[PDB]
This record gives sequence, C-alpha cells and structure tokens, in this order.
Amino acid sequence: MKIAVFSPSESERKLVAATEKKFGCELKLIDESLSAENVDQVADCDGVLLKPLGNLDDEIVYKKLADYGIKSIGLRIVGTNTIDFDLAKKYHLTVTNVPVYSPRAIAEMAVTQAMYLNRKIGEFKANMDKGDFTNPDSLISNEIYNKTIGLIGVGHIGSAVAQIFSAMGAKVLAYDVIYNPEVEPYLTYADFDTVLKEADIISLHTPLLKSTENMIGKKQFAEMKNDAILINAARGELVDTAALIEALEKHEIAAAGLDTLAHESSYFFKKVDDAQIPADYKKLAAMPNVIVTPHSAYFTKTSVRNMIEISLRDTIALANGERAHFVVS
Amino acid sequence: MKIAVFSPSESERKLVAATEKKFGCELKLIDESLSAENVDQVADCDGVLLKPLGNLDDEIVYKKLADYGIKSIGLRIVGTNTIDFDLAKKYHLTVTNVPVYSPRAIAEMAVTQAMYLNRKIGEFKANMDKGDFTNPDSLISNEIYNKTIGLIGVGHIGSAVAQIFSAMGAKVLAYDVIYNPEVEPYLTYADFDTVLKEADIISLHTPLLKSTENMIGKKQFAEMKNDAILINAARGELVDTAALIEALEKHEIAAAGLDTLAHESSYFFKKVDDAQIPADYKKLAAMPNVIVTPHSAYFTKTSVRNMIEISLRDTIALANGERAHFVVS
Amino acid sequence: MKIAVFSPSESERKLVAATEKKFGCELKLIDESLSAENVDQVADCDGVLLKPLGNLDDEIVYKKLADYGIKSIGLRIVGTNTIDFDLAKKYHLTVTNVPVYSPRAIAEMAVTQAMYLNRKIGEFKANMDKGDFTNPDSLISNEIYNKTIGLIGVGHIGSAVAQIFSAMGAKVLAYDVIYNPEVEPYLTYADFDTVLKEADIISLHTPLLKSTENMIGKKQFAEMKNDAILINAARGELVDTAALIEALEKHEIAAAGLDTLAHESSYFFKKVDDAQIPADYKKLAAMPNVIVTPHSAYFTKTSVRNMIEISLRDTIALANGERAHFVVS
Amino acid sequence: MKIAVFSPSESERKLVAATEKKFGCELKLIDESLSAENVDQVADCDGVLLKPLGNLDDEIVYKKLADYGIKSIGLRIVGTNTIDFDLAKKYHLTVTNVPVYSPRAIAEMAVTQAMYLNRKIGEFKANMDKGDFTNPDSLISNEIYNKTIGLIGVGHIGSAVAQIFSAMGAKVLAYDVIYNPEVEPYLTYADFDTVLKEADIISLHTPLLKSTENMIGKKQFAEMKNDAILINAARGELVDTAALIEALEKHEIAAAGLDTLAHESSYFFKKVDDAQIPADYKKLAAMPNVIVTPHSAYFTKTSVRNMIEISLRDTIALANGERAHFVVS
Repeated sequence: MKIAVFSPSESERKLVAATEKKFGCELKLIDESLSAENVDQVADCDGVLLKPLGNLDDEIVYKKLADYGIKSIGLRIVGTNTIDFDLAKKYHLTVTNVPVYSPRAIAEMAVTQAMYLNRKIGEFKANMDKGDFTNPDSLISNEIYNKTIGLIGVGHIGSAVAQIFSAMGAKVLAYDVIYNPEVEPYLTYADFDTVLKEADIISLHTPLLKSTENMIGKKQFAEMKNDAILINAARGELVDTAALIEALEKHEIAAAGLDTLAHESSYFFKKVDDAQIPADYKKLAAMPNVIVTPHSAYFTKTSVRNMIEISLRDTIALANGERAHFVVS
Repeated sequence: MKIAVFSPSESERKLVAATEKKFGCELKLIDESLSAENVDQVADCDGVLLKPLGNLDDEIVYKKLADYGIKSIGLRIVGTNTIDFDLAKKYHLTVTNVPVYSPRAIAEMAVTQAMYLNRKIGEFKANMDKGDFTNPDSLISNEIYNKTIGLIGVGHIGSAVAQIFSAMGAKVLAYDVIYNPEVEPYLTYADFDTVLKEADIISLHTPLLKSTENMIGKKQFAEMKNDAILINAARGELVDTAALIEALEKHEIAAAGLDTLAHESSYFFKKVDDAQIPADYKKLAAMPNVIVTPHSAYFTKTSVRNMIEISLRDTIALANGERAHFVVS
Repeated sequence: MKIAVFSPSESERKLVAATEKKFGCELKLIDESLSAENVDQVADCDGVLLKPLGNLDDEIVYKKLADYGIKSIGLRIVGTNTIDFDLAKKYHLTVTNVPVYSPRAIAEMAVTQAMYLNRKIGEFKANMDKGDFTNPDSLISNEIYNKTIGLIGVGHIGSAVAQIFSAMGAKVLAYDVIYNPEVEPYLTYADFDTVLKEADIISLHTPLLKSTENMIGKKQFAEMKNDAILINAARGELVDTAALIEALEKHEIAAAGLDTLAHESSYFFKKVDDAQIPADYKKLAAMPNVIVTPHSAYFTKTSVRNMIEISLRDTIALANGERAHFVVS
Repeated sequence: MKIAVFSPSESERKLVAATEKKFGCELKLIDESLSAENVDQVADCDGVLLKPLGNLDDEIVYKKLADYGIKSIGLRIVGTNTIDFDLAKKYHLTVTNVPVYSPRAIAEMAVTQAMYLNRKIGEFKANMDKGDFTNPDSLISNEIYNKTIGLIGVGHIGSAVAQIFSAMGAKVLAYDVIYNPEVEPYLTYADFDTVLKEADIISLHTPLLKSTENMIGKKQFAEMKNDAILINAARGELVDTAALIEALEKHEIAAAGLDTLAHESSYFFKKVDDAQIPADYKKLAAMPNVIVTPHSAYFTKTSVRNMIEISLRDTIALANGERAHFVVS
C-alpha cells in the first residue's frame, strides 16, 4: 500500500511518519501537484492524494491513472471544481473529498478575531505607537456576556461559534434557511433583519451562491449598529469590500475581522511584491480596528491531520474496493 | 442626598446622570483629586468618592471632612496606598474601597490576548506586511480544547479565566496557596513546577508582594514549554522583563500578552514623547508575537460603573450609619 | 391544503391550531391510524401524516391513496419498517420520515437519570420508607466533575450527552466506529475496553443491529466498575436484561437507568393489568437504584412539535412537487 | 502533631488514614462529642476538631482545653450555635468553622432533583405501578434550555446552580440583596416578584433569619406558575409546609424537591418508627411529583473530606500561632 501525495505542505510532511504507521502504508510525497508532467510517478502506487492548485483539465492524466489501476481521486480538500467529472466518469475514477476539516478551527479564529476587536487592542496599539497610553472613553469595551452575537447562516462552523459564545454567556441569534434542533441550546433563530439590527458582533456562515454574492453591502452596513463588529471567516465574496471600507471609515461599524476577501486569489497563499497587493487590502491592513488573515482559520494541527487522514482512508478503502465516506460522483 | 465625586474619568462622567436617577441622589463632580485646595466643596455633601492620583498627605483635609460631618472615604479603586490610615482613625473616618470591579473584564482580556497569540494573527500580519501570504508550518495553530492552561494564582479573576477556558474544552491547571472547593469544576490544583512545565498558556493571578516580585524569571522561562504563551494581566513586577525579552528573542517561549509591565508608571495612563518611552517597551511593541495594552484589562462599561456604584452605595450606607460591604484596613 | 393526520396523540392535538396558522393549511385529525378501513377519508385531502401502530401491509390502502392524487407517505417518526416499500414504489408514493426529533430531549433524560442515580435519591427514599433518615456511608455521593462518563456510540444524542456532562466538568470518553471532529471539544475517543473499565457512568448510544444485540452482558458487567451506573436510552435489545438484573443484585454495578428494555413491545405505550407485565420489569421496578421510564426520553414539547412540523413540511412540499428533506426511497 | 477528632461519621472514619499521611499528623478519634466526660483525652493533643451534637455548656471543658495548651476549637461544620462564645473569649480560645464544604455538592443535588421532577419520572412511575405505560400529555416534559430558573438568594451555592443551569442553556434569574459582578455571566438580577412570576424552576438560597422564615408561603405559591417546580436545599423553615402541600394538592405548582423541611430535627439523621414521623412528611413522600431527601445535598466525598481537612488545617495553623482562614464571631 503505497499512496502518492501531491503538493504536500510543510505541515503535511511533518505527519508522514505517524500517518504511515497508523495506516500501515507508505506515502510517496511529490513536490508539485498532479499534472501530465509527473503522473508517470504513481506507477509504483496504489492511489493518489491531491491538493490541486489549478484545474485538472487535460485527459492524458485521467487516462494514464486508469492505466496504472488507480480507481479514485482523493482530494484533501472540500473543493471539487478543479476536477473534470466528465473525464473521471470516463475512467471509473471515483472522486473523494474532505468536507469537514475542523469546524472549531474556523469557529475559534472567528471568536478570537471578534474578541480582540471587541477589546480594541489594535486601536490601543495605534494610540500607543503615537505615545498615547491613556484609557479614553472611545476605547472602552464590554464583557462578552453583555453582547449579542448574530450569525448569518449556521452549519457546523456557525454552530461551533454559537456554542463558544453562548458558553461565555453571550446571547446568540441566528438567521438560517434550514432548522436544526441540535443547535437550539446555543442560539435562537430569528429573521435576517433582526439579526442585523440587534447584533453587536455579526459573523458570516453562509455558502457562496449567486444569490449570496455581495449579500453584505451598503444597505446592510447602514442597518448594523454603529458599534457593531463584522466577522467573515466564510467567503470573501459575501461582502462588498468597498462598502465595507467605507462603512469602517464612516464609523457606521466599529471593526472587522476578515479571514477572506473578494479577489484574494491574486495574493492569498503566495509571496508577492508591493505592486502585486491590491489597494483594498492595503486600506484594510492600515486600520487599527481591522484584522485580515490569509484564509488561515482552518490552519490547525487537527485540520492538517484530518485533511490527510480522512482523504487517505477513503482512498485506501477504494483501492481495496471497500466503501468510502466522502465520495462525490 | 449629595455625594462629591473627585477626579472623574471621562467614562465616569458619561454615567453620572443615570447613576443619579438610579440612586436618587445628586453627584457633585470635582475635576481634581481631593486636596486642601478643593476640600471646602465637600461642605454641602453627605459623603465623598475618591480616585486619588497622589498621596492625600495634609491633615487639614481629614480634619475638615470630619468637620463637615463626612463619616467615610469611598475609594472608587482597589488600591489604598495613598490613604494615610493613621489620620483616618484619628478623625473617625471609615475607609471603603472597590476590591472587585469586574473579574470577567480582566479575565476576558487575558483570554482574548491568549487566543490571538495562539492563532498567531500578529505573526501572519508581520508576514503579510512583507508580502508573504502563505501558511508556513511555523505559523500553524491549534484548537483551544487541545491546550493546557496554567494559572499561577487563582482568585476571582483566575477563576473566571478557568471557567472560560474549561468551557471551551481546555484542560486548566492552577497553582495556589489556598484551596477553594468552588473552582474545582473548572481546574485541577497542581504544583507550581508542574504548571510551568505542562501549561501551553500561562496566565498570572498572584498578588504583588515582596516575596512574588520577579516570580517569573530566567529560571521559570527555562522551565516553560518553548511554544508557551505567557499572559500577565495581574502586575508587571511579577515578571522580570529582561528575562521575558530574552526568552522571546531566543524562542524559549512563543508569545506574551502583557496588560502591565514593570516601571509602567512612567508612561501608562499618560501621553508622552518617544524619548519618554522605555526601551524594554519599544522592544516588546516591535515583536509580532507580543501584545501590550496599557493596563486596560479592567476597562469595560461594567467596571467603570461598578467603581462608581459600589463605592457610592457603601458611602451612602455609612452616611446612614448602615453597614458598608468593603471597609478596609 | 388539507392534510390528514392519523393516530394523533393528545399532545399533537394541542398543536393543531398553531400548526395550521404557521403552515396555512388545514389538518384533518383521524383517531385511528391508516387502514383499509378508513383510507376513504383522505379523499378531501392533499397528503397524509402517519404514526403507524402496525404494519401497512395490505394493498387496497396503497392503491386507493394514488387514486386520490396522494404522492407521499409522511411518517411522523424515524421508524420505517411499517411501510412496504414494494407497494410504495408501485404507486410512486414517496416515503418521508422524521429522523431527528430533539437529540437534547433524549440526552437530557439520560443525564437526568444518571444524576438521580448518582445522588442515590431512590436508595435514600427506600431507607426513609423504613424509618431510616441517616446518612450512611453506603449512600455517599460525589460531584459530577469527579466522574468519568463513557459513551458507547455517539451520534447526535451521545454528542449532546457529552456536551452536557463536560460542561458540568466531567471527563467524557467515547467508543465509536466513526470519527467526528466536531465532538472533540467535549469528549476523548477511546476503545471499548477502556470505556467499560474506566467509566463511572456509562450511557448507550449504539444502533441496534444483529452485531449489537446483547452487546452489554455478563462479561461487560464484570468488566464495569462495581460502583458504575449504566444508562440505556438507546435500544432495549442492546442489554441482556437477566445479566443486568443479576449484576444489580450482585452489586457488580451500583445502579441503572433504562428508558428501554428488551420485549418492551408487550407493555410500553399501553394500559395493562398486573398479569400482563413481565417479571424482569417487576424485578427492576422494585429496586431503589433503578429507574425505568416507558420510552419517554423523546417526550418533550419540542419533539412533539418537530415530529408534526418536519413531517408536514416534507409532505406539503411533495404535494406541490417541491423537494423534501427526509425522503426514504 | 496530634489532633483529636470528636464524633466522627462513618464516612469521616474511612478518610482518616489518608488524611494522616497527607498532613503528616496523627488523628485521635473519639466516638462521642466533647464533654466533661471525655475532655482529658485531649491531654496529649495539639488541637481539637468538633462536631457537636448538643450544646457544649459546662465551663470545665473550656478551662481544661485551655489548661492543655489547646489554642482553638475547630468546628468541622458550619453552625456555631452550640459554642458558648462567651466562655471561648474567657479562655483565649479562637473558634474556627467550615463555611464552605462544597457548594457544588449542594447545587448538584438541587439541579438533579429539578431535572428529575421536570422529566416527571416519578409520575411516570406511579402511572406504571398501575399498569399505565402510555405517554399522556399531562406527563409531557421540556428541554432545560427552554426553561427559566429563578433563584431566591445566590451565594456560593446558588451561584453554582446558576453556572450549571446556564451551561445547559437555561435562562437564569436571581433575586438578591447584594450585588456580585462575578455571577452575571450566568444569571440576570431581577425583582423578587419577577422571579416568582417568570421562573419555571425556583431554587432557594437564602439564609434562615427571623425576617425569612416562611418567606415562601400561600401568597408566594399563588404568584408562581402552575407548572412551577420548587426546590429547597437551603433551610426548611423558609417554606411554609402546609402551604406547600396545599399548593401541590391544588396543582398550583407542578412539583417540589426538598432536601430540608420545617421540623426535620425530630426525624432527620435518626432511625425512627412510623409513629415518630410527622404527617406532613408522610403526605409529601406519597406524592409522585415530590422528592424528599434527608438533608443529604452536602453528602459527597469532597464535602466529608473538606470538613475534616479545612478545620484540621486552620486548627494546626493556630496551634502554630499562624493564621486561620475561618475564624468566627
């Protein structure tokens, strides 16, 4: 049982030994992701784990996989769009994926950003950098249990946000289109308008769909409380960035924590020069009441381990024609 | 019922009218701290609420409060250092204070700082500032339910830190010299050495005393885990700053969140020029794995209100010959 | 939109008005469940909600449903075995069901029974009934945070058990065959032997399968700690009752809370004479360290509401050829 | 180091050896309470630990402890009623006690009883006893996150009740005459009338004083919701038992859990005959929606140990001229 691993990250490499032992298999790590140019390297292998940078679009790959007895495409991510299903069907190559990495990883980054912004630590730092070490009333804070949290969408990640906040004593409201009895201990469902008007901290947990692009814009910011804090660890495209920047500069909201931004593809996950960084990011990055992280909410030891292990399990099951949890086909 | 209030903060001013209505009393605000210069303004006053900047040394102030029928001194703060208790006894002046502003205010600042540093948000920022938007392993994080929290001292604040951390699923250990059965659902008592050795996040909750000054020094940093996060929202002098800086520079700890620092008195609560700010602060402030705040863990609406309303309440009571909750030796 | 409701319970009747308003439909409640004998009563109706006592086995029902334009069978329960799918397929009659009622309802009954049995309130009552009002050491208890909980199986219900207990400070271990990252904050996975040897309170959350019938028997009881408490709110058939009774009489365990028993079908949900109640139940019912409830863990306002509302939603969607959440076909 | 222990419980006996090892002292156990009859057994003793059944009236006991160099009286209990404090001062005998055994022990008994009664387990039992195994609406229950908890008094115990209930998602309200900022994450202060009117579960945490005797009477039952559950694990005399019985009989409340009852002193902690048990108890004990326990909320391993080790520790300290934590007036 030798499984090829394409496009391993530094963090995934640290796990290979442990992983090999636990699964009784060998991992063959290959530095680039899978192309026509290096597929010839699964020959001595019984399966493939993928982290595709770019679309898997040219058929010499899909065919040559089947030539070697490969039956499955084990994506180490949720993201499916990089796989041309037409081809996969064409070579009885199942696709697996990793739908849930660690919902607490993302929930905890959201809560963390919200707390820091609530305590205005950045605004204190910007004051201090100018030699102002006072406690002006404009930097006063409050305990989390005096806050209302509002969730737009819930899911596994929102549910974990609600659990955390409600356990610190906060009131958590949520708009959603589906009803889940299991999250009732931790939040109260309410319609969208109420969530936006009443919440002191608002966090996005909606999927990106054409109906949700820009669902947070000028009109929503105007509805928000002026001291509200917006967090978006879901999808950059949910929020109109210019509307956001302006709302922050107008003080129609108080702060924002973003793990994701529209057009992040140009720069997130890369090294770049100054001329490569867009101007909206530079504006947000200069504000003491804004956090931007490079889509790293997921980035814990647990998520990294699960991405590797979940995908590997499905992928070995399928090598043994055994059944698999996260087929997508 | 009229109560003089000396030296109110800006945040304190803002609550005044609501407090009048709530207590059905009148608050006479004096901008400065009580002094021989302003004492005669107490003349039409039932009681006094003090926030002394500096020593209340002169005796004619005390003679004159006693002359005006004033039966106590209501410290709005915790520290009684500037009260010459000798003169107090001489003039039959009970002294009260506010020991417990809001333990949650402080505990939440500690947690917030720990979570931010755990997520290495500032290290991602320093990296992004140089155009690096990747997710290197050196910035991988972890879920809080995988961490051990170590408390040095508990008290009302540490106890609250322990409640919050254990409610997120963390394991919490605490060193203390008195036993409180009511904290055991949230922490496990342990030896001081065990705590430093096993904790991934250390938070300080120890009174500053002769015996506890530089309690956290070179030897203690050497004992901690190298990815440990040190939080001090108790008292700066508990920590040897030089040893802290060195430890961080050598990566013998991963991060530090300080709401208080040795020698902070020179610059905390002031506006100053660059030349007035000490070098140890400047070193800390430059580190992207450090947070420093200007002793603002307390600074929530609840605290500021409690500082007024708890003193006011004991102060009114003693004016009525009734009992105060927080009389002091 | 008129929906027939068969075999309504007293609790479901209390909801009709509210339900009708919220869904803009009329409910036609019919006292017995659906047979050949009363199916002629869906004529003026656009759908049917069912709570079948007994198998729906005779085709005159399935055919006459289609004759009236009925497209769906809306079960108000999880239980599917009462529907002959061969027939349903034969009349393009979809089957819906209600998979999740309220997991907290069942989790809370489990926790409640565990707590009462931990505090030995029944044993105190049996003492008191004989005139003994003392506090003998054999009736000493302990705080929940000094206990280890062990879950055999997890699921939605076990996950809610773990959440509750771990929030009171208990250590929760769990054996399961599937791995769910989202419950990690609340329990630690461990193998079956460890859960049985180490747990102070053990609660069953395994599905009944031929491989699980009697999975708790003489050998497991002997492995359990002598002061352990077994709770089973899952499926009566998971536990060998005679092995249980004997373990209780031998004091190889301390107590048991059962919401379900093998052969409960003879008596649960019915009114019966003494000669109709089996002897195993009478033995357990006479023990002060045993609770038996008549499979009522589910029985809250929320579960009753959800059973009605979830099934009704799917069933109206299907009347409008719209899509539905809980199809089983 | 030898410390005499008077009148140990059976549970206390069981810990003795471990306590010796833990304190590195010797414990001389005397079966009876201190009296002129047994005082001379203190002669070889450093200090004393008392559990007085009855008044310690004679003065020669006190003269003789003082004669034997004994510097304090270590009550292992909370109540100091049987200490003639006058004689204590005469003979320079500091008096200490144990105010805080384990607040969680008591709070957990309250919660446990509330949850059992909320789930109406005893009413299902009374029903099953008559062969009725149904789920009538009169026995429908509800999830604890849908309930409001009302506390009359807080303190260390009530506070713990509030932590547990709010961690299950309940809304908790409390009436009190002193403000504690540290409880606000878990409860909201409210007027006494609001609490009785809005609470679905009422739990008492008020000291028995002249002004609080029958604080819960006819008028207060009439104010409560008719499906209210009343819990008293504080002091029996707070509740007018006649009015309690009547209220239950009239279904003006749904249930009651009592760990303490007015006049309990006649039978609690004793073995007695049927003729010695009062009628009000017999009425309560017959109701399947009532629990009565014999003042055993405290009775966990933690409490029994703390009662020994906390007194022992202050007792050793005062023998060393060091400070005690729980000296008493």
